[PDB]
Amino acid sequence: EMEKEFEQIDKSGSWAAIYQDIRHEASDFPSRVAKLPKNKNRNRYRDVSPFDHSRIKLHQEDNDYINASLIKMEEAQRSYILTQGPLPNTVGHFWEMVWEQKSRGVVMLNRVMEKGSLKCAQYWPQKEEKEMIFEDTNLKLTLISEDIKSYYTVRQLELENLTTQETREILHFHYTTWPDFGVPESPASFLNFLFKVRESGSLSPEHGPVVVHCSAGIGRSGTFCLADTCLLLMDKRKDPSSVDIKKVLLEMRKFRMGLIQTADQLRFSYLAVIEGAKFIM
Ligand SMILES: COc1ccc(CN)cc1OC
Repeated sequence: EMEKEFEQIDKSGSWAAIYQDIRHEASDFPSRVAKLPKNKNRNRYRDVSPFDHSRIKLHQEDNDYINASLIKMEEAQRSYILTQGPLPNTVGHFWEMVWEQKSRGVVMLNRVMEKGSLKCAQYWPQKEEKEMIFEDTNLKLTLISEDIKSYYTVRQLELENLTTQETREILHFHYTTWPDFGVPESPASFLNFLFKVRESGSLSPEHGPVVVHCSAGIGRSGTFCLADTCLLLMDKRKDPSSVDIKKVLLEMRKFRMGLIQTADQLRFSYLAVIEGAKFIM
């Protein structure tokens, strides 16, 4: 059981070394569409690109590019869209993707400002009475209700397709307490947040894939969908020990580069999964 492997890596302090093996073993696939010069202003970081094979395509015929990847975990029957925090000029694209993919939830793992810089556009309304219209994509977005708690906020949004007058209810799950530097001391609140998302049905196969992001959509977003997938495989399987967090992470990396940015995030994922199991007993 990984619990023993955890103590071993921890007692030897081999985390940086484990992490480097994963870096070296990780897939590399073309990302030609991301690097086209017409798409330069659709990427927040020049070194974080979706692979062409797993990129989400917008159904607008002009330019179908968005920095988003579909991560399909076949065994766990789970899918996720990892994307970057939208830019001022991609908020309309972001909501179009949510519409086109029939997503039920958006999980946000960053504050709009961290380290005194902007990590993300304000892409949802702040007040009931002040809805947002995206002109470029013919979508209207309305805050319905907002439920602020210590570690996270849940918002009920209405997304209206102005073209067809269809409306959908979107859930916004905003983990608001990820520290500016490093990782939470305890995974307790992250695990509570994860289950809250599960309970909503946002991760369920009767809906399009959940959209998950931080600023880049590889670090904290990686930790979210690594933990969800590992915990799900632990119920699914005859034998728990089978599930190897390093194998699951490398399988996820075939879909999006860089998932889990630091050895700290690797250690924290182990801790979340180990603790997360401990709540099954
Ligand atoms: C019958 O449905 C499922 C069975 C197993 C898993 C996960 N291994 C997910 C499912 O989705 C509902």
